[PDB]
Amino acid sequence: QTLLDALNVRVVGSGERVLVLAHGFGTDQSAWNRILPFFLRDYRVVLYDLVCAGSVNPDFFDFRRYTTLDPYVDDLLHILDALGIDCCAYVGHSVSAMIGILASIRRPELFSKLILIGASPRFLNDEDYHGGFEQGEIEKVFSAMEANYEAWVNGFAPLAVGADVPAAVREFSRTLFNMRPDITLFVSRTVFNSDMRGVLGLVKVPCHIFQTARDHSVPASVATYLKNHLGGKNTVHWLNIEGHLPHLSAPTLLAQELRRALS
Repeated sequence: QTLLDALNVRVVGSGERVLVLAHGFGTDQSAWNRILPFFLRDYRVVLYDLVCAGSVNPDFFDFRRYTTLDPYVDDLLHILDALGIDCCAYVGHSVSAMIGILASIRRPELFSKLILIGASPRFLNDEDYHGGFEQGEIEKVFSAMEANYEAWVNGFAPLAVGADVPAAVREFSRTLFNMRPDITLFVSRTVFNSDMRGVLGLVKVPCHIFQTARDHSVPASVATYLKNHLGGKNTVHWLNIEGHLPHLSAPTLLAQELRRALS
């Protein structure tokens, strides 16, 4: 009820099959705007904002509660329960990929399919796993963020978008500026220090792992790790797209692959 209001839940489209579009770190549901028109005819599309989105009243970000991904999972399932959805396809970018994995383990019949975009179960490297980041690198991100948020956004947004699409950089920057730096840091700590590797095999639904070329936050080999460790039938879709935010930077190609995956 006020949960649906709090997270700006929005349902659009003329179809009966339910498609949930779940945004990732640094954006809000508007990240789906250039993809959305392709799905209005065949689906009932559910969109919402994570509690950390800059579009959500930060009064709702309870730092005592949102200490791991589990309470994000709680929010997602309560939205779906409150809308009366017991079967859907789910698209999750970034952290929302991991949220969907967790939700699927809690509710194995709820999702016919997970489509994961720019997903990683773990960013930090160790002697048998390459995540893409050393602890030192990550500490420099956190300190930069806290020392000068605007300078951090300005240098981070272009690396994330990756491809030379300045208008996407501006769009990603604005959703990063709408977030309170406070929350951005705390959520970045939650995400960087998560480790989903041990639970991947508990997923039984088919997963489509959408992986771009040159994703600053997800090495190629992490998409193969997901393919190899997720418990169900997995397919990696190697996007002919550079960067971490293909729904912003190449929405036509992304919509096309999504359509195929959902088929």
